[PDB]
Amino acid sequence: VKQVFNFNAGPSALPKPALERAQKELLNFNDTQMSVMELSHRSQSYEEVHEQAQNLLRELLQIPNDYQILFLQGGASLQFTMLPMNLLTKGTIGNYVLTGSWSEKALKEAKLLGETHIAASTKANSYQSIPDFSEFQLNENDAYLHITSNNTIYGTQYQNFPEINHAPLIADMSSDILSRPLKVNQFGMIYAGAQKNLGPSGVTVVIVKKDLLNTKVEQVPTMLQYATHIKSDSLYNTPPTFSIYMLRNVLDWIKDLGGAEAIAKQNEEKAKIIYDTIDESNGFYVGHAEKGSRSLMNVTFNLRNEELNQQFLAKAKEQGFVGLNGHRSVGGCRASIYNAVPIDACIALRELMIQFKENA
Amino acid sequence: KQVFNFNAGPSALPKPALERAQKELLNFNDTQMSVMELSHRSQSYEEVHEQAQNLLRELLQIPNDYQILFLQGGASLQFTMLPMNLLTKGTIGNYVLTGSWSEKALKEAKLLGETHIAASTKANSYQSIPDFSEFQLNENDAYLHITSNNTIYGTQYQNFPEINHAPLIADMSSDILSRPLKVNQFGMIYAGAQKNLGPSGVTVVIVKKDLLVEQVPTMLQYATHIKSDSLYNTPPTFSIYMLRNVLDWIKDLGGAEAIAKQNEEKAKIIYDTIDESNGFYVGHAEKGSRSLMNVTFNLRNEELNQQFLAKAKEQGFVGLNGHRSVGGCRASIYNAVPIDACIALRELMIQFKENA
Ligand SMILES: *Cc1c(COP(=O)(O)O)cnc(C)c1O
Ligand SMILES: *Cc1c(COP(=O)(O)O)cnc(C)c1O
Ligand SMILES: [Cl-]
Ligand SMILES: [Cl-]
Ligand SMILES: [Cl-]
Ligand SMILES: [Cl-]
Ligand SMILES: [Mg+2]
Ligand SMILES: [Mg+2]
Ligand SMILES: [Mg+2]
Ligand SMILES: [Mg+2]
Repeated sequence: VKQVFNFNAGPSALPKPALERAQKELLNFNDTQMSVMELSHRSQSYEEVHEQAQNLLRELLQIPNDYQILFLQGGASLQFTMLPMNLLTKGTIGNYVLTGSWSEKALKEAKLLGETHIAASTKANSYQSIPDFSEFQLNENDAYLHITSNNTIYGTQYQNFPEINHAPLIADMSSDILSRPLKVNQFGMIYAGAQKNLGPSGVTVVIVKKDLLNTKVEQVPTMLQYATHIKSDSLYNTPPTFSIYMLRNVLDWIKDLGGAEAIAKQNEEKAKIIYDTIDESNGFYVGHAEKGSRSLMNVTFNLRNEELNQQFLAKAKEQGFVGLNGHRSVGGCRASIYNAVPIDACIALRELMIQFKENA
Repeated sequence: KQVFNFNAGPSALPKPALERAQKELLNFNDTQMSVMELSHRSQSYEEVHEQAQNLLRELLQIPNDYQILFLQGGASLQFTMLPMNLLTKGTIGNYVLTGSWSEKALKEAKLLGETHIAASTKANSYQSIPDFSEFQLNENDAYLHITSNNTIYGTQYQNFPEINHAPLIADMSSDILSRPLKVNQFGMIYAGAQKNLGPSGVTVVIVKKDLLVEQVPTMLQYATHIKSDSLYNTPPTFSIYMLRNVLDWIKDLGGAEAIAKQNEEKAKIIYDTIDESNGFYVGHAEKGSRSLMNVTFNLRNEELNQQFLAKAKEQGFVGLNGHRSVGGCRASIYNAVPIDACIALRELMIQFKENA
């Protein structure tokens, strides 16, 4: 039929082969004559999937053997409270770097549970940049330092990660995990809802330094202890089996295209197509982020006034573009260009942008 | 290539629901995207989300003063979320123990507050549901918690107690929407979807609105989810889509009364087989408490038990091993398990007994 270009911000485009693979075996997985959704998570067919998803992640991000990979329910949002529940102990401080709205939501949950601090923030200038690491106010009693690697709503992204030795570095990488190579040992824990760059909603990937958190925390509900899930290999209670399966399929696809290094090359190219369009528009389109902080995953911009914003977004939607409206809290536009968004979608968006500009 | 899916959780689903999912997996509702590729704030997703709630409301006849929530974390997270929200200081989380899942729920409440056992059949290894006249209730109960179907032990509430001093709360994971319900008896009902309603990944919570909060994490307040219509954060969109599909199948076959007829025939096939076996097969549950959802039984000794389960597996039956905590055999016959599978089981049971 007509064209559809999927710029949804979360859940988002999946790579076609992962969906085609799921479709073909939806009723009969691994010759069992059952859907993967109808299997016991204690079945060997399921355990294979569960283990493969872990091994693919391990290989793709080169995760060290002293880290474990958890598959949890509850979204990144549940991790906002689970993290301080496990690590924010009395006399310690949950230290946060604020670089957007998702950083503020993380902070707020820690405030419910303990002492917090703000190491650095670009909130005053509306989160157009990542603060300089030299500006980080660190405390000797910090339980951890928490960052948001990619600020989904504001379109900014860490180019690199701070060296932190006094506390574990924790990162919400929901919207850029496995979009590029990562030195995992810079961190004590990384978490990501899968629905932005790794597959479906319903599972949250948590990569954790085992010794930071494989120990029981007194007074914490069993389901809310990392230790519980580490010990049981994310099989303490029933896992989201279809979500983990789809995650596996998506990871297989990333591996098939050459891994993190190859997908970074693709992601830089798609992003360049859109930012060059903005940058050659003589101010018709204005990116929110400062150039040194531009996200490769979420491209945020405005036209010169809200009327043009609305006409542009209405024209997009009529031409088959999905998800370009900015987050409700900030307005404007947001082109989400996660791993699986195809480059011709990006070219199509550029075409749209240029004709709208020329005809305005 | 004959397979009979008696898995206990996750479990068989209706073929029409899975076929419908397969057909539109790449192109949902002519959007040219998977349901999995939609924003949860899209109208496209929002209609599915609402349709799943609407179907549950219709099928269980849920009154207007109840809200239907779709949460992550399984029934296991509800074990702690419930007392987190309702077990206020100077109140008591009161539990009726009818199996190991009851025990797991009570354990989480003990972390957070005062608990109590209203009644328990544990001493007799959970062969029955206690008499309601036996319950020990307290003026300051925050709630009375029960497990409607005791998945590991194969017993089930025939009816529910009339409780007015505190909200009645029920873990219905393994029998929700297997029969009509009087939802007004309860302040809250919860269930992982993965037994009777859908795939794993979503938990259905039916809650009396005005029943349910300083200092509880945002994600763990029922009020968060009630206020946001279970769209506070990203829901498990595909699981809710599949739940809708399963609910459409139940509606299409005639609703809660119709599925109860099927379920009672399924259970009748197995229990009759056991009762007519002259002691070769022995059911764990007392007759009066027999579950329609999980049929638990053993052969006369461990070696015959093992021989039977081996023969079963060879013949294409899946999931019949009993829970590791109790051994024996367990035939889970949730909504989507077809009558033909239970007939096959019967015939295998009869042949095995003849050939022993
Ligand atoms: C989407 C998003 C979240 C929210 O994830 P949920 O799974 O909806 O809780 C949190 N952090 C970031 C950076 C996000 O982009
Ligand atoms: C399966 C089951 C549970 C566990 O559900 P999860 O989704 O695995 O947490 C809890 N209670 C009962 C009665 C069950 O049958
Ligand atoms: Cl943000
Ligand atoms: Cl977002
Ligand atoms: Cl039980
Ligand atoms: Cl069980
Ligand atoms: Mg491959
Ligand atoms: Mg193309
Ligand atoms: Mg219909
Ligand atoms: Mg008879």
